[PDB]
Amino acid sequence: MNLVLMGLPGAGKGTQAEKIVAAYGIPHISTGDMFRAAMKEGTPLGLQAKQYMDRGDLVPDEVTIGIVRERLSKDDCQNGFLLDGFPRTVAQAEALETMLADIGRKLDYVIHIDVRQDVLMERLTGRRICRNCGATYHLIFHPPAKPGVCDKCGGELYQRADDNEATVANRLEVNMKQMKPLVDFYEQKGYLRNINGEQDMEKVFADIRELLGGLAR
Ligand SMILES: Nc1ncnc2c1ncn2[C@@H]1O[C@H](COP(=O)(O)OP(=O)(O)OP(=O)(O)OP(=O)(O)OP(=O)(O)OC[C@H]2O[C@@H](n3cnc4c(N)ncnc43)[C@H](O)[C@@H]2O)[C@@H](O)[C@H]1O
Ligand SMILES: [Zn+2]
Repeated sequence: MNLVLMGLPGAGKGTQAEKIVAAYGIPHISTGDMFRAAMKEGTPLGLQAKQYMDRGDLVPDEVTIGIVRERLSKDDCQNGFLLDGFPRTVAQAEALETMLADIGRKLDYVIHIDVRQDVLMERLTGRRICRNCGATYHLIFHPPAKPGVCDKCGGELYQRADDNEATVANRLEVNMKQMKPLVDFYEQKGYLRNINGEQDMEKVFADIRELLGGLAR
């Protein structure tokens, strides 16, 4: 099962991805996470990605396509995979068709999680993450028991560098311009499936699971 989760920042891609991989046992490939990992490690790519990420801009296509190509070549992707946040430009989608064909694979579904921009703004600015264990909370939608403290480990909660209002405004704009044309691109190939992301988390997951059940039918 080869899947793509696509959506504007804050739509709930990572949230749903965790639930999906836990049910199927397939790898979760997130370009955002890979870039953050390179940043922490201090590699040449992490230093380059940092500048774009901090501004809410997209990292150049050539660079992004390369790290994905390398990741998809591993044996752990033999039973399927879930691409989260890639592709997000037409150039990236065209490259993906080719990269997959090269390893003898074709996409099953491109799940587009749709949410209105005003809601997305709130989704991101209110997000708080645990500095210790990485658990995610939301000040409005799902707050911790005690303010500023992680329920899981007692760690400090903080706001991601790119989740401030100004950076979020730029992220939404560039992703809207680059990613939205992908809806049409994938509708044409028949891979696209829309999911209403303005529902409670379990309901969004149920809609996805229902969609995925059809692959086994
Ligand atoms: N392909 C690519 N090409 C070029 N550059 C690339 C690239 N990929 C990455 N990059 C670069 O890397 C940067 C970062 O990329 P990335 O980290 O991938 O940024 P993103 O796409 O903006 O996604 P987000 O993590 O911010 O949101 P999400 O939808 O996963 O949200 P979550 O599930 O936490 O949910 C958000 C919040 O809402 C809450 N929530 C989730 N679902 C619900 C729900 N149903 N109801 C209420 N609250 C909910 C969550 O708890 C949370 O607080 C990019 O800006 C770019 O610089
Ligand atoms: Zn924690």
